[PDB]
Amino acid sequence: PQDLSEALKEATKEVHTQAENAEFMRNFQKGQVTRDGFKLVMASLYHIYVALEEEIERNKESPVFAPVYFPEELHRKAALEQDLAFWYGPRWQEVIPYTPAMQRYVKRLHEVGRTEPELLVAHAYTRYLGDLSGGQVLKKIAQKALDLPSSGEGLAFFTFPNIASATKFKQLYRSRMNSLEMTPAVRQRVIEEAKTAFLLNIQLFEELQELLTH
Amino acid sequence: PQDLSEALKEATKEVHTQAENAEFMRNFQKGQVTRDGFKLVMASLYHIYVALEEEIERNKESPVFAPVYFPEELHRKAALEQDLAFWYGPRWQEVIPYTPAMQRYVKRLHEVGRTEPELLVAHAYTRYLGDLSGGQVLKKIAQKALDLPSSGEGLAFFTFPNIASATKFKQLYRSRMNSLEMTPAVRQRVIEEAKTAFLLNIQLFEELQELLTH
Repeated sequence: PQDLSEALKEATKEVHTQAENAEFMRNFQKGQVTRDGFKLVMASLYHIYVALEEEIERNKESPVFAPVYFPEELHRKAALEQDLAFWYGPRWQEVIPYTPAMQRYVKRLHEVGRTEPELLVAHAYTRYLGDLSGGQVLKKIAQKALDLPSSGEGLAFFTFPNIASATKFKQLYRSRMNSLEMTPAVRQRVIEEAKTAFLLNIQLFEELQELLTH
Repeated sequence: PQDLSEALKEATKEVHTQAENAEFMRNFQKGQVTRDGFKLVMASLYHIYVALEEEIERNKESPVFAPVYFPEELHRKAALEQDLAFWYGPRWQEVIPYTPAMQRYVKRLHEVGRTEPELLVAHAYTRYLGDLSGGQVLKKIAQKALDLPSSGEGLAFFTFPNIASATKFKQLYRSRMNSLEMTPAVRQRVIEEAKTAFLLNIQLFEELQELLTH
């Protein structure tokens, strides 16, 4: 379609479904998720967001990203640090896993951020808008499946404190995306990069499922 | 004594006890704190930390604070935003109270940060080491007293995730504090500012208790 945001949503319909159909996520949706499985996804997210937000801060003033720079509304790193301290303990930094599939995702993020900046919006879109949409249904399933103690920690990642209205914010974000100026060629690569983002998540889900079934 | 860290500890021994004996804090230690009372404490902390961390960022390059600048290890603003969203909802920002006692604390922080930043270390020490030290004790008490739902949020403030050992961190911090260079005059004021910090907290507790019982 004309609007970039509309083009992204349409082009990634297929891959988003594969993400949903992935064995690990199927089990997740079916409410079938274990603490060992959930700890792995949280560890993954920490690594992914550290890299993503590291690159966002690097190109925050570039006209290829500035329009969608919302640091206070979206930053998740601090939230994940808090969560991992709960799931893995005070020494979480020394014990959390950093797998090959997590590394492949992180590696692509730094490449885009350092050599293909104009494609960063594709990864920010995929992660931020997805976690802000499907993230809340998974939040509901997670807590009613994890049987957590009432310690008041472990799920800060699923709450965006600086965003009063999700729908309202997502509309604003869509607008800022459509305001980005790019040659039709660049637009094609941003669309493809978004699909690549889903594929990186899907291969991660495949790997985590493999690690948990031994 | 000779070391700044030891001088501050000895000089504030009196006011610390008063703070511990303030009715509101006394009732908190005894597990006697309501959700409304706790929310007022968190609201207070948010304002105080926003102001403190705002001024720290302003003077982080200056030699009067640089030595004790540990952003990743100690920043609390984000954790408090996460908790307030849980305690007050998506629009916490526009509904949390801002009382005169909270304001007097905030005002003094900006005054110090803008006109005599060489004293900011007194406020950083008081707040950070105070919350880090007793944080674990008060955390368990809060859990038992508030009977939170199992949604994994609401007490992130009580966990400093980027600090594996509170003991080891405080040793390094005290070390950095003693490396601080200052004239004998300024040093006397730093010690005095530490007392003022405690009195600002004591005054805050007296107000919260008054709001809760009239």
